[PDB]
Order: sequence, then C-alpha cells, then structure tokens
Amino acid sequence: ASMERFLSVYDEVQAFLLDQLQSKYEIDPNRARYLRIMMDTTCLGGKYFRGMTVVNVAEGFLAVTQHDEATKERILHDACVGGWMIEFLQAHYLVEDDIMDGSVMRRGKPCWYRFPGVTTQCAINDGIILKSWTQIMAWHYFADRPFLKDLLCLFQKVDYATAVGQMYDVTSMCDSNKLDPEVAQPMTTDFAEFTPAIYKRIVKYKTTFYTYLLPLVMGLLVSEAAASVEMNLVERVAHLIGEYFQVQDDVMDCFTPPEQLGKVGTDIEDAKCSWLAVTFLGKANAAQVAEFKANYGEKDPAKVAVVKRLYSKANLQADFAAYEAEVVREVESLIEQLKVKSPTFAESVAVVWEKTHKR
Amino acid sequence: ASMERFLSVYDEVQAFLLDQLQSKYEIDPNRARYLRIMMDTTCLGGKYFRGMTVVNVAEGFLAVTQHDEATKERILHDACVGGWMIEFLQAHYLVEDDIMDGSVMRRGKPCWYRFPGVTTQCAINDGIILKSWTQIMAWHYFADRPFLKDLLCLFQKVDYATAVGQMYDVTSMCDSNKLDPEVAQPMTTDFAEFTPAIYKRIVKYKTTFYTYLLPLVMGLLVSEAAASVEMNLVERVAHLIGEYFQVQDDVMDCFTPPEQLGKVGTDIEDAKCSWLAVTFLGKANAAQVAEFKANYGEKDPAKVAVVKRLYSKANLQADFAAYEAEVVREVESLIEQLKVKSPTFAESVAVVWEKTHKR
Ligand SMILES: [Zn+2]
Ligand SMILES: [Zn+2]
Ligand SMILES: [Zn+2]
Ligand SMILES: [Zn+2]
Repeated sequence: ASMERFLSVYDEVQAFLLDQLQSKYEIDPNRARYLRIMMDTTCLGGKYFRGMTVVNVAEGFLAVTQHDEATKERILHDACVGGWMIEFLQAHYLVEDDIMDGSVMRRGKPCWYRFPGVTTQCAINDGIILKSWTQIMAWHYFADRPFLKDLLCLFQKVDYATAVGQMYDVTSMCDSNKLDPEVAQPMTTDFAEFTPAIYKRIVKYKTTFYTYLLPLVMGLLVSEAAASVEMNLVERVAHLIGEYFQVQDDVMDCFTPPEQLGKVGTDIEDAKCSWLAVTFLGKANAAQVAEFKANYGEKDPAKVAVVKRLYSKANLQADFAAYEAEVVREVESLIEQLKVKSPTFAESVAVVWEKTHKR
Repeated sequence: ASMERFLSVYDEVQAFLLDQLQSKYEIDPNRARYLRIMMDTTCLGGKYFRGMTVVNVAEGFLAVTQHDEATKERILHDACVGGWMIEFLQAHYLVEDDIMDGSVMRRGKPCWYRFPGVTTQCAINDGIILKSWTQIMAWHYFADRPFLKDLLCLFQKVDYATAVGQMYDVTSMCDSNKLDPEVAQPMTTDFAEFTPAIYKRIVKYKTTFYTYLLPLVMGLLVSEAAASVEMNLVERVAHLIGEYFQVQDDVMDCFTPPEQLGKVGTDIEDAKCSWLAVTFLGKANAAQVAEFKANYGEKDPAKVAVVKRLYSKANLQADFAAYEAEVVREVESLIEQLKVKSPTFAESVAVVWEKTHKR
C-alpha cells in the first residue's frame, strides 16, 4: 500500500540522516537522539497530504508506462523520498512560523519551541536543520538522477516563494505605505488592503506553491513525465485548488472548535487578512464596517466575540457556497484541459481536488 | 581594485533580486524597499573577509592562467557573486543567531530583530529569505556553468555543517547525557565536557566550514582549479586557520572593550565552552576550579568579574602564545604541502593566514 511504503521510507531516510551525522559530522549519541525526537515530533502526525501527492502522481504514471519491476520500485522510492522532502520543508515552516507567531499548540501537542528541553534558542536552529535535511536527502538519493537539477531548482523557487508569502501574510494587517524597518508597525485603520486580489496574493505565495504545485511537479519529475503536461495549466490548477484549501482553513480557524481544529484560532486577534474578513468587508453596510474596525485585531475576548457575531450574522455560508461553485467550475475546466496532453495526470489532479473538496 | 569590483557586484545582485521580486513575485514597492533595507542592514558593514577570499583566490589563478579578457571578467564576476553568496549566508546566520541568543548589538548597531519595524515575527523570516537569496543568485548567475552542481553541493554541505555546529555551540554548557526535549536543560556542574577536543568540534562545525573552507573551495570552483589541489590539505588548513580565528574571537568577547568589539560580550554569562574556559580548566588548581564553578554561567556582574579575575590571574597569554606558535608551525607546514600541486593556491592560503594572524 501507498501509505505503508511512504512511512517505511521515513525510517530509511531517518536512519540515513542520523547515521551520516555519526560517521561524518562527529555527532554523539545524545545529540543524535535529540535530533531523532525533533524529526519525529515535527515531521510526523499529520495526514501527509503533500508527500502522498507525489506518490499518487507517480503511481498514476506507473499504471500506464512500461518499466522493469526494478524501475517501478526505484520510481516509487524516489516519489517517497521527494514526498518526504516536502513534508520536511513543511515541518521547517511550521516550526519557524509557530515561533514567529508565538503559537501555543500544533497537531494537538505543544509547538516544538515550547517543549521544555528545546526553547526558541534551539528551535530556530532545529527548523533550519529540517530544511537542510531536504537538500541532504536530494543530493544523496538523487545524485545520479536526470531530474536532479530540475527538482533542486523547482524546490528552491517554491521555498523562496513560500518565504515571500510568509512576509505578505505577517504584514497583511499593516498599511503598505507605512512599512518601514525604523518604525513600529501600526495595524491598518482603513482595511483598504483587505481585498480579494491582495488576499489571493497572500495565499498564492504562502500556501499554494508548496502545498499543491510542488507535490504535483515533483510527481511529474520523478516520473520523467513533465514534457507530457502543459506547465501553465499545472500552475493555474495548483493556484486554484490551493486558494480553495486556504479559504477552508481560514473558515476553520474561526468556527472549528479548538479540540477538533487542534489549536485555539487567533486570526481575528492577529488582524489577519483572512477570507472571512475580506468577504465580510465585500458585503457589509457602513455601520457593520465601523463595528468591525472598532473590534478587529484585538486580543480582548469581548471584541473577538463581536467580530465572530458580525461574521455569523453576515451569512458568509452564502458567499462560501458561491465561491465553491465557481472553484468547482474552474477546477473541472482545468482538469478537462489537462486531458488533452495527459488523461493520466488529469486523473491525479481530479483525486487531489476530490481529497481537498471533501476535507 | 578587488573591493571596488566586489561592492559593484553587490549593487547588481541587489537590483537583480529586487527586480525579480517585482516582475515574478508580485511585490509592491513598499515591501521591496523593506527588503532592500533588510539586505543592506544585514549584508553590509563588515570587512567582507569571506567574500573577498573567493575573489583573492580567483585573482591568484588569473595571474598564471591564459584566458581571453572576456573570460577573465566572467571569472572575476563569478568570484564576486560566489563571495556574495557566502556573505548572504553569513548574514542569515547572524540574523537567526542574534534572535536565538537574545543579542542586543551587532556591527555596532542594534541586531536586526530589534529594529522597531522588524520584530522577531519578521526577522526570523528575513533570515530565511537571506539564505534563499543565495540559491536564487547561484541558479541565475551560474545556470550554464560547469561548476554549478559542485558549487551547490559544497554550499549545501557547508550550510548543514554550520547548523550542526550551532547545535554543538548552544548545547555546549549542558551535560550530553542529560539532553532531552522533554526536560529543561540545566547547566553542567562538572564541566567535564569543557575539553580541547570538544571545543575543537564546536569550532570546526560552527565557524570553520563557512568562514574558511567555503571561500577557499568556491574560489577554486569558479576558477575551474579544484583538480589542481589536494582537497584533504585544503580541509586540514581551513580547520586549523578557522580554529585559530575562533580562539581570537573567544579572547576578544571577554577582554576587548565593548566599543571596539561592537557589542557587550556575554560568553561567561551564557556559560559558553570558550577557549578561555577550556584553557583555564586545563591549568587551574582545585581551589581555582571550585571558584570558577561557583561563578560561571551567571548574569550577575560580581560573578562575571570573578571569572574575568580568574582568567587574568591564570596567565592565559602564555597558553595563547604557545597555541599560536603551534598553529604557525602547522599552517606553514600545510602551506608547504600545498606548494607541491599549486604554488599559486598555497600563496592565496598564505595571504588568508597573514590576514587572520594580524587581526
Ligand atoms: Zn504564520
Ligand atoms: Zn489558519
Ligand atoms: Zn550563538
Ligand atoms: Zn564570540
């Protein structure tokens, strides 16, 4: 099974990385144990959606391409290693973002930096190591692969887009004209930058490149199948599915219970440019806008409750259903376009969409 | 002149990175200005020793190798770009280490995260971007170069060694047998791990790979001159010069005035495994060891003054002069060995040593 193979490769990559630290980096057993626990705590426990997408894409191509059995195993092992590069990249982001945001919980457990024997002093460097491990994996497992350069160059571009998206995300509540390293950043009072286009820019860079584009293209690269798809369609369909995925997450941060969500949602307190805030501002009357301005971006629970009450009374379920119906049309249109060059890849995209649409 | 060329390339790399953010990453002018100021503040103001080493190594080879003028300019431009990759890598380290350590000053100015309009929330991601910029430079400027893969693989290995060295450094005051993510880390009471071999391990990984090995090998790679030197000698001479460089820094942290140093030294308060602490423990009597244990790793200025008094009374200048005389013998021995295959490269190493020995 796909999952069973994916998790087995985790054991092999972990053993490789820790054994190399022993043989080449003069690590002592206690520090190797610290790093093993750090890797398990930060990389495991999620659904592995991103990593599994590489595996699923590669499985789609194996079903229709002639290969020796040893080659089928090599491609699947490459898809698992590539999937783990993305999961470790995500682990790097989550560790650093939780420190950046002062987050309390992640995957129902404390954020890594909050573990007693970790602290921010270690955790920032642990997050750096998680990303360095992605490059050590690539150079070791893909040393002789024809796709090595394309995969490293794609991974680098996606990682950079993600860091730019993090900048767009954490500065989304400030007025662009007031950004200045020398001056403490006040929260916007006009919310003029809470628009659908600005929100789409945040999401495109902060989430879509590493969550959808990267696993899909990595699946194509380990399959030596990129010159079989129209890359502009892959980009357009990744950015559409990714935006939809983030809109679902934005809704959950506010309305999904803390136990089911795994963390207490703070987008309102943090004054984030969320789908709820943008969509609310896209339909509110003057009085509702004024009430939103007087309560948004404050830690005070009474003001948070006012914002949640404005969202609930604003019937945002109607806007969400209208957005969803539109995304369904556009995603189906793009899947259809993907069938011209590759019905196999289009089917993999259909599965990725189905898995996103239902969660 | 070498410096004039190096700084001119900074302008070109900066323009390239910011223009690409505009044309490909949908950046707005205010965020591009934030990032320009972040790049200038974190990358400029130092001596550019690491970056200049790549340039100097490449200049050494140009003096003895036949090339068209356009090729000489291309090699020098490649050496400057490669030098800037190392300076930006250092900038990434300094930004994250200052956050990790809660440092106040850097290069006589506040640490980046302390700027009013930055904050840790942005600065951790700014440090990530600085390292991502090193990869964007490499893929853009060296796209068609024969040395691209060797340079990227070397850079990745050095960066990973550095992050491992940071882990060794920040955990150097804890007992290895007590490292555990679940348990808050107490400072050692026995100081059994304050040994010359353990100190050499910290320094080798945290400093020597990125400060000496990387600039020397990058100089060889942009010169297409690696298969002209014995790589085991380059590694041995980089780790010797690097260790000497770090011992000088350790002495300065304690005895160099805060104004000349640029920051208030805190190695004693931080209980760092410094050359002074290891060397002191290598010659102290039982009473002196007991006094050191009762005062080391405490923020209290009276206890700090006791440790400084123990160091001053311990005549560590004698140990330093004996260490220096030994390093002089060994570095000269390695330079001599380097002349068998390349008198040109040995001369570049002699210059690197001279520049380290005098500062
Ligand atoms: Zn965040
Ligand atoms: Zn969220
Ligand atoms: Zn440090
Ligand atoms: Zn120091």
